[PDB]
Amino acid sequence: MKIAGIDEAGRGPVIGPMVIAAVVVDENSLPKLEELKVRDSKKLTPKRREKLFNEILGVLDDYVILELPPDVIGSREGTLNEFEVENFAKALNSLKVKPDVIYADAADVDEERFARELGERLNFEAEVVAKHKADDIFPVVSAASILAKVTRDRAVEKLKEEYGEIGSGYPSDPRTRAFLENYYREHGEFPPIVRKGWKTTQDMINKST
Repeated sequence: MKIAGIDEAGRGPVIGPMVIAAVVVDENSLPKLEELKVRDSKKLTPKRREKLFNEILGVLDDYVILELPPDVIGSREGTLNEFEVENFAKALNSLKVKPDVIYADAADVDEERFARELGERLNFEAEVVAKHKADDIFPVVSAASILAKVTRDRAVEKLKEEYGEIGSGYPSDPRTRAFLENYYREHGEFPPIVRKGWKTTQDMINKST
């Protein structure tokens, strides 16, 4: 069988793109992922993760990485379920090697619903197994988490070179609020890197509602 894993990176912050990676591995190659100890890579330095990233590509039958710019982030109703179900399926439907079983990270408190909704949006048939923070449970999902994290960290690093001190990207980060506030001050608008779903969603900065 062909097992696939899919996860995201950059869901919390409201600055920069969000990345969704989907990988596919033959069941007989699954072990190779654990031998690389992918599930325990969050502690690695960026360069060491960079190496792990390249190693992972060697065992996959196929994979897809989708870099979602902020201008398109916010296609849902409050709960970021619609946006992720829509894009997770998009990534999965883009694979050349169709998996039979797909393990997926579920942000929605109702894992079962997420798996079901995702499955009905596929252009192919496969069982879906969704779980909260699945990158710590399913090796295949962790592998995907890594391709996503590396891709996003590179994007962010690029953003810091262009705009400078942007903070962590969280609205609760004073440095990030300064960046946003100062930009709007000398531009009368928010920087293009701020996600659509927030600039209009309780953006309590220029609004101060």
